[PDB]
Amino acid sequence: MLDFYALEDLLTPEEKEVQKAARRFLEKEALPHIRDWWEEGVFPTHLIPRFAELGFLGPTLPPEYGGAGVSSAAYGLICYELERVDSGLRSFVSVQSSLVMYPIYAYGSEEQKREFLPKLARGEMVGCFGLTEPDGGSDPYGNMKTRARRDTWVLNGTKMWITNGNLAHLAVIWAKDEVLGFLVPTDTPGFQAREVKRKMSLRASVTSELVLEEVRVPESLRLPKALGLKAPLSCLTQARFGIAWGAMGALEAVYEEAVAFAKSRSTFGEPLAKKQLVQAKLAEMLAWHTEGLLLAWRLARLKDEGKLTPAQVSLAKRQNVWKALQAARMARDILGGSGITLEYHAIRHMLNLETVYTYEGTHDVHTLVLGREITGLNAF
Amino acid sequence: MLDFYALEDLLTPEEKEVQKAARRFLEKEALPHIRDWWEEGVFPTHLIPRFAELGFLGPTLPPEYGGAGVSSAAYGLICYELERVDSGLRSFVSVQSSLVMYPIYAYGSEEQKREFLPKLARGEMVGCFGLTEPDGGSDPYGNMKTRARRDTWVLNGTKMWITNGNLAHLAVIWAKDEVLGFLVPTDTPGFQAREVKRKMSLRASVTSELVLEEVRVPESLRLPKALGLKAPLSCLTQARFGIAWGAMGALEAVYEEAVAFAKSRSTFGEPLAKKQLVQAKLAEMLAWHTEGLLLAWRLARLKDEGKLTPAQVSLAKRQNVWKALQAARMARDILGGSGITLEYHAIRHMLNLETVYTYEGTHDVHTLVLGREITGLNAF
Amino acid sequence: MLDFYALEDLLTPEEKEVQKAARRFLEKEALPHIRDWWEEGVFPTHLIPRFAELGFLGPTLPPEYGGAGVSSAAYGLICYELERVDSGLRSFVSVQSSLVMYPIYAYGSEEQKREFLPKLARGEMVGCFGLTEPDGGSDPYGNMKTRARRDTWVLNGTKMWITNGNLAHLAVIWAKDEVLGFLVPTDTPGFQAREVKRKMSLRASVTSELVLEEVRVPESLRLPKALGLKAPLSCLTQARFGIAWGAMGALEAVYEEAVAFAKSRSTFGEPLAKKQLVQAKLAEMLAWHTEGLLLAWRLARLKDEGKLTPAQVSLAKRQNVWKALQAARMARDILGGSGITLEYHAIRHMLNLETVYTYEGTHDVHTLVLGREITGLNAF
Amino acid sequence: MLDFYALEDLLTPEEKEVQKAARRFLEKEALPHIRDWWEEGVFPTHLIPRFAELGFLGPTLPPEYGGAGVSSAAYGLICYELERVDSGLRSFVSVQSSLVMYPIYAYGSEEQKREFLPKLARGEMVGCFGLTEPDGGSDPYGNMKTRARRDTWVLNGTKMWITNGNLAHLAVIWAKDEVLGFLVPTDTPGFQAREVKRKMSLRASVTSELVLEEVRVPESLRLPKALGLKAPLSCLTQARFGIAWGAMGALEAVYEEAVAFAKSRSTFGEPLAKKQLVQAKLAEMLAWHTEGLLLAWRLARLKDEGKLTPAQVSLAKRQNVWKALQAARMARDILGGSGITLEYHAIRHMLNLETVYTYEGTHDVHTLVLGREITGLNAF
Ligand SMILES: Cc1cc2nc3c(=O)[nH]c(=O)nc-3n(C[C@H](O)[C@H](O)[C@H](O)COP(=O)(O)OP(=O)(O)OC[C@H]3O[C@@H](n4cnc5c(N)ncnc54)[C@H](O)[C@@H]3O)c2cc1C
Ligand SMILES: Cc1cc2nc3c(=O)[nH]c(=O)nc-3n(C[C@H](O)[C@H](O)[C@H](O)COP(=O)(O)OP(=O)(O)OC[C@H]3O[C@@H](n4cnc5c(N)ncnc54)[C@H](O)[C@@H]3O)c2cc1C
Ligand SMILES: Cc1cc2nc3c(=O)[nH]c(=O)nc-3n(C[C@H](O)[C@H](O)[C@H](O)COP(=O)(O)OP(=O)(O)OC[C@H]3O[C@@H](n4cnc5c(N)ncnc54)[C@H](O)[C@@H]3O)c2cc1C
Ligand SMILES: Cc1cc2nc3c(=O)[nH]c(=O)nc-3n(C[C@H](O)[C@H](O)[C@H](O)COP(=O)(O)OP(=O)(O)OC[C@H]3O[C@@H](n4cnc5c(N)ncnc54)[C@H](O)[C@@H]3O)c2cc1C
Repeated sequence: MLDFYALEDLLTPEEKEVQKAARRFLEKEALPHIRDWWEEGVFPTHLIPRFAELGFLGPTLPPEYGGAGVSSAAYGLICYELERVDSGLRSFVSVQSSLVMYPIYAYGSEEQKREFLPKLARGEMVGCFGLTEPDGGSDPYGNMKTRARRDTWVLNGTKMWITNGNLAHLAVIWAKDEVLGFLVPTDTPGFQAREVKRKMSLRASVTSELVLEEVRVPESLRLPKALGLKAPLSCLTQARFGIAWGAMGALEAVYEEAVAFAKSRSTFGEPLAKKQLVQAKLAEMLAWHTEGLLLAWRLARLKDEGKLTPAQVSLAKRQNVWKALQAARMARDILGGSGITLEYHAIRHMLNLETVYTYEGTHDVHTLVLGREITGLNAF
Repeated sequence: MLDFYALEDLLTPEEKEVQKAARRFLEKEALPHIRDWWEEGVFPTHLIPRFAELGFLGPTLPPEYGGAGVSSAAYGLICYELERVDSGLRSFVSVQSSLVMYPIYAYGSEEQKREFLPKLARGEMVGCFGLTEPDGGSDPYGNMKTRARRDTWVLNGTKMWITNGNLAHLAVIWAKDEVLGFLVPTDTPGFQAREVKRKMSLRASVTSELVLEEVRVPESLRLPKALGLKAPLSCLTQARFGIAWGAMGALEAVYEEAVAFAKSRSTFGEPLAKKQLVQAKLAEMLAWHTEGLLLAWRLARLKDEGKLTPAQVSLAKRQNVWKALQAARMARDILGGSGITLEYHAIRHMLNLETVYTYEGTHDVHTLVLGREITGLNAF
Repeated sequence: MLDFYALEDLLTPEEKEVQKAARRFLEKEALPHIRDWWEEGVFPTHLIPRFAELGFLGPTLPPEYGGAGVSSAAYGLICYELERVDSGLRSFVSVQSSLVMYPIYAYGSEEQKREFLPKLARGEMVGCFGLTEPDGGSDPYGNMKTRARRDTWVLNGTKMWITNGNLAHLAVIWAKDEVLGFLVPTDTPGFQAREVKRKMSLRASVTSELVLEEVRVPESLRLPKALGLKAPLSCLTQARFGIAWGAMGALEAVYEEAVAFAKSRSTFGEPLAKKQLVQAKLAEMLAWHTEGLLLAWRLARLKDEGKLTPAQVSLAKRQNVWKALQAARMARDILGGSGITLEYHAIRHMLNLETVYTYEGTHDVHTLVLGREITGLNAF
Repeated sequence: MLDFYALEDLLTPEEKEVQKAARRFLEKEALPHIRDWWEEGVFPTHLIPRFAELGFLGPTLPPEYGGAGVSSAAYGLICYELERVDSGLRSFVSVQSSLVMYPIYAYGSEEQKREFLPKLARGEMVGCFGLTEPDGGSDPYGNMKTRARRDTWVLNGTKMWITNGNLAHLAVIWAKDEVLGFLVPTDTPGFQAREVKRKMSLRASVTSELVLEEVRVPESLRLPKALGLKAPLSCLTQARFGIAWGAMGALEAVYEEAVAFAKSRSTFGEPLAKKQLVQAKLAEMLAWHTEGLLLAWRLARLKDEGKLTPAQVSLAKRQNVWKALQAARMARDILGGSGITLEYHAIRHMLNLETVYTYEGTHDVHTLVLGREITGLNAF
């Protein structure tokens, strides 16, 4: 992996093998098809069982529930390699691991845990997280118009932009009565999932609109410990962690491609790579990558030692994704005409990162998170 | 049109009505479809006769040759309205007008002028401009390996990323023997035009690769006055002029849509338009637009009074396109998830502007143009 | 003057002569000493009678009043040349002309007007404008704790950072009872003016604090028409107009000194001026200079025709000062070690611009002004 | 320690203590006077023996030579606290430790090491590093016009901007015959050092001009192992290490002061600290500080394990100093009028950092360092 300040020297042998392993895998199995799957706008479902065979699904979870029980650094490292190929592939794992497996493990009943975690871990049953609604996801609580009225519940509302919306059997829905979380099977009557069309970003992924019309759900399917905005938020903190890592991976990809191109093309007689203005762009790309890996690494250790805070996560997601988005654009610029075609990746990552830059908290909401943490004043 | 500094007060009545009519035509005949066409990646050929009828083709040229004989400001103004819909539509007019109609008029023989200009002006025969080659369009003299050997000339070479490549009957090809310019019919044996596929930018336009294999061209088809790099460059200067204008139009498009969206959406209880962080973005968008129109307007007057220099044009193209590209990205950011779909224009303009940001001299070449201007030293 | 888009072509002969004369005067009489004056932190009072002679004091006001009765462009042009030497010299003229002369003229009694305007205009009785208070000048209405209770009015309050505080005989104090405008002689008992020391910025200018303790002022000394926040505010709009002009005077000053240094000094064998990264800083200081003059010029014409709006003024002050400050910083960067010494102006302007970047509305308040104007929503 | 990511957790008890101690003593002996010393532009020589007593002089050097033999992290930590007060105080320690102590230790004879290192360590004899010359410090090999002829050697040439130049007994002079290094006593006939006046940056520090006119130096005073450009460069790498740390310190200082001010001042009825635009600036400052500590930390560990490269150091110096300069400006902006006076530190740090941003390799030379390292091509 790209590593200027040798942070690998700080990884365990276990962490570095999952990295080596994730790369050989994705390099054999996904990378040769990424262009075509993005172009056609389709998510490669024959890869879910493979991710699963490699332990990409809920990696840090306990083997008891079918988890790989590896470190957070390792989870971050698989996200890194996944995103290095395409953010859509990384999105699937994030959702399944931190937005589905995670809440069940953290807030589910022992019944829910034994029942779902193993099938989710083995890519045998796919899930999706429904928090964002049409009035706007930056206000998670304020725009949550999905209701839940109670030994069975009846759900009514809508969710927008839900990843795995049409692939999932299980949908973690968040509604109000007070915020609660339900494990809603997608085939229970009154539940409809419709895919979003005309997507110019994160095409290698399924995004749906969820419509719950008088959907019936037993109390045995409501997350017992799931209480308040804090429950789904903790789920975003988890997801955001992997993303701060993946962002660095897509950055390696556009960077690597940019210097190769810069080095093979020439201009007023030197090589593109010899010009000061192109060198400055690459220098910036390298500097950002190095800064990003350290944030991600540091956050991985704090996470396992139980001292990681959401604001800390907000910082790394905000910074890393912003850098990756900027780097993707700079790379497309460097590629010139050749960069407007899916022949190079730079623009695929550039578009994909526009989404990553938006979901799991926009650049601005994270700014506010940090802002409030710094001043103690709420400016949202 | 968007006009914060009331520059319309500075336009003649004639110029102001080419603006009103252009928007009426495009608005009922092109904007309703631009989505679909960009989406399926097709250029609406049936609109070429409509542009011809409106006098969009080579607007400043003398009525003698079938031109509308209107002002540069008027040309800039039609480019403005064209780009505001889609850069691809503006590209066609730029090519036909400044990269084709212009070369023939400034460097053609009286025979070539009487023969082609009227057909081109009436959108009866479409042309293209072949300057850029596979090794790098930023050094157009240095990477020009297309050769021409002499009462007939045999041309051999390749051109990459040529607009109207597959629509053109006439191809203005630049080769060396010393730079010369030929009016090469596209059906003369040995001439092949293949379209570029997998385009994520400027999809509502045809881009081709030209391959000239032992193409014979009579001396009667070589541009007599066309001598040196200066000939094709003067064409770019003309083209760059209209682009500085169109850039401002696509800016009005994304800006207008952004404030509308900002005003209609809400979170933490006030409109998105009331937040300090989105008002700053809209404010930047407005500032840039005002700055851009003034540059464009100033250049239009200098142009008609014969005092416009290439360096001045480079400044306007560089500044305006950069600003429009930055504004398109800011708008997509403002639209959130809704901006990643072609349901909003923001991202279509965002992608298109990536191309405009590249062709007709990249951001960096213009910087060097200005740099050389300022210091007298060549740093390319 | 520096004029890459030949805007001097848009100037009348009179407006062009006031500019030539202004530069000749300042070059011979102020530039040679600005370094020592800014150093010892003193404002050259002997220059006040000279400004008067040249007609710098209240230039647009009617000759009946001792005014030069020239255009707004001309006022903008003298500001330009003044700032090109030092912001402190321009500040004196803005205060005297737009913050003192103006309100008396716009809202004064006929007695106040015939009395005060000619003396102020021959540089015979120098004024100041006391609006800002210790709690925050961005909320001029909110933070206005100075009281006025009534045929005489007793005033109590404090004013911070008042230019000409210790030079003024007349002090335009703004207070509440609804905002009223006064015109307090500085010698009327209970009125104290203390200079601010340890100033790093705008050292060639006197800044004071005004303490009004039970100050008695006849109603004959109150601005009859000065009603509401709108009155002291319109005075800021006038001043901000010449500031937008002056900013592009100091930018000509830093840009010019830097291209000269860049062409004169040199590294790995070429000159500084020839490296891509120095060329780029200069291109940017040229691009902004051009954008700024057009904004300033356009505003000057709208002003004389009664079409100028405050939001319009907010835009050019905001853009031009930010550009001139970034340009000053970029220039100090270009000068290297040599730029940290007053031997080069770059840093003196860099420090001064910091103040103009703050007074007469900070960068952010102007952003909010534009924001409210665009959305119709107040976000201050 | 401002420490958002709890990096103090990565520090040994010893390192932690050198930090606590450093802050306690500079807090009592330096902070209360810094404002004044900077003002009158004087370096507090009386603090030199104090620094020595705390072990600030050549902290990582072996106790055998009078060194504290502590870690690089610890050296970085003292630099941090020193700069947090003022860059000029940190500069003295950098010069003495990495630009004077270091070269003697790394390239000196056993006689030079035993003779000088203990007196330097005890602040009993102050040194200065003379590399930069009047034609340009960025090309130190190319602009090194100082010559040394041959056992005495006679030196003649001139050096610019040399910190401690007037405070020193020994001057390390780099000259050509190839690059050689000499330990020139400052009282040897033919050597003169006059100060640089009119400094508006790093005023709490002595900067001199060194003039060597036919200066005689024995071969016993030439650094034996000192060969080539590399020798003096290794010295800068060392110095740049501590600076990447110090930068973080001044950042904490302006940041801390900014939020305090933002919290205590209010506007349209909120505190400044509750505005989205001011929160964003602080958020950025906090993000930069967190990124900067990690870079500094990692570099410290790599350094002690003998794995640190110059390019890695270039990255950290360029990034951290640039961020600290940016943050200082963003703080002055936040302070408003109150920020232009030495009452607030913000502007003193802003001015000091302009120097740090320039010496020990400018922002641009570091960019080129990284550039060359990434592409393998030299663009200087
Ligand atoms: C491809 C894709 C996949 C997604 N998958 C999921 C998923 O699986 N699960 C899920 O729950 N959600 C998902 N989302 C939703 C995503 O999290 C939202 O798009 C995100 O919350 C942005 O919110 P919004 O689109 O409703 O826009 P808004 O929240 O309306 O935001 C629009 C613009 O306003 C700005 N803004 C909003 N509030 C403020 C404020 N208070 N102050 C200043 N600025 C503000 C934002 O920064 C943004 O710039 C997905 C989105 C996309 C595009
Ligand atoms: C949609 C589209 C349509 C087009 N249509 C036409 C057309 O109709 N006719 C035509 O002739 N051409 C056309 N082009 C070509 C276009 O002008 C080129 O893409 C442009 O010149 C960029 O050159 P390049 O792609 O060869 O990349 P390069 O020239 O290799 O540039 C690549 C990267 O290097 C940078 N660079 C290059 N030289 C230097 C230097 N000396 N110093 C510092 N940086 C440097 C550039 O800034 C750019 O960032 C079109 C391109 C596109 C994408
Ligand atoms: C050299 C000098 C000369 C001056 N001369 C005069 C004079 O002659 N007459 C006169 O009346 N005044 C004068 N001033 C005052 C000047 O106009 C004020 O400094 C200015 O209003 C800034 O306000 P403040 O210093 O009170 O800081 P504040 O108003 O407290 O502002 C501090 C920081 O907060 C930000 N802020 C404030 N409100 C908001 C908000 N609602 N939303 C987001 N951000 C906000 C500001 O942008 C600024 O960044 C002078 C100042 C200086 C430095
Ligand atoms: C307060 C202070 C203390 C100092 N103390 C010392 C000391 O103790 N010892 C010592 O040896 N030196 C010292 N210096 C010198 C310092 O290292 C130089 O100022 C620095 O090398 C900048 O070089 P210069 O001033 O000669 O400007 P130049 O090298 O001429 O640089 C000027 C501008 O050109 C740019 N530039 C230069 N070369 C290139 C290139 N090839 N490509 C693109 N851009 C380029 C630079 O980036 C800079 O922006 C000190 C300087 C200051 C201001």
